[PDB]
Amino acid sequence: MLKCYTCKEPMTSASCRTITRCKPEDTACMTTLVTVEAEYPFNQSPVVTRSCSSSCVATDPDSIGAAHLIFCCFRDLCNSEL
Repeated sequence: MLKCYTCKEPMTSASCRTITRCKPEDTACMTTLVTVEAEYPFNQSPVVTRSCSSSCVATDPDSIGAAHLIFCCFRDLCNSEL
């Protein structure tokens, strides 16, 4: 199945690289790259949240959930970055 480096939940400033198995219907990975930071908890390094997706597309509609950069792919662990 589709495997993407998705962590548990958006809490740790970094170290968000865990091999997670996506759903059978999904065939693409999604990543939210955001350097900006509001208030703690936080760190010197940037923060991102990778999650499974069934349609890799780059578009910033509302971006209310800090969805600035959207990096998606169609390969397991296409990116081994934080």
